[PDB]
Amino acid sequence: SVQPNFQQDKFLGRWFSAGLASNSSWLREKAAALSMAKSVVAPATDGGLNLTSTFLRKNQCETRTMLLQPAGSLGSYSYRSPHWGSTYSVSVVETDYDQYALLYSQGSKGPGEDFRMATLYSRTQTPRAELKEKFTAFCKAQGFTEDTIVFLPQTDKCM
Repeated sequence: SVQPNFQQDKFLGRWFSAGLASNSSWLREKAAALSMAKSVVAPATDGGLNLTSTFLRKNQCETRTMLLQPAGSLGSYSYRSPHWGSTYSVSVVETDYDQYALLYSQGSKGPGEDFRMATLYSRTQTPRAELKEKFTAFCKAQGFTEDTIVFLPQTDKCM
């Protein structure tokens, strides 16, 4: 499932990782200890996206980039991780480009095949309560129970 008529150029730029739901208890545990700073979406050489995430981990600013390679429908991508020995489908399911994006990721190959994650991205680091409600509803409709939905800690550091 992808955002209809997806316009990759409008999806570019600065976003904030406001929320997460996943069926990985491990990932939820780790993510709740990270304080999110800012994320940047930039066009990649292969026609996909480079996603750069900046966050505070144990009082240290860290930034990590991920390559999202194009995968069929516009707005759908694949992420290859030799560390997880797996490939993941990453899709922009719903976005208005200028305020929010709801992403859904799932394993497509390898041991990580059963992995599932929904992500809320916002153009402000402090999104409206109605957007948080939208994300909660989206997560539940994707099969995530309430207690697997995480609104992530945020930081002013690392900007």
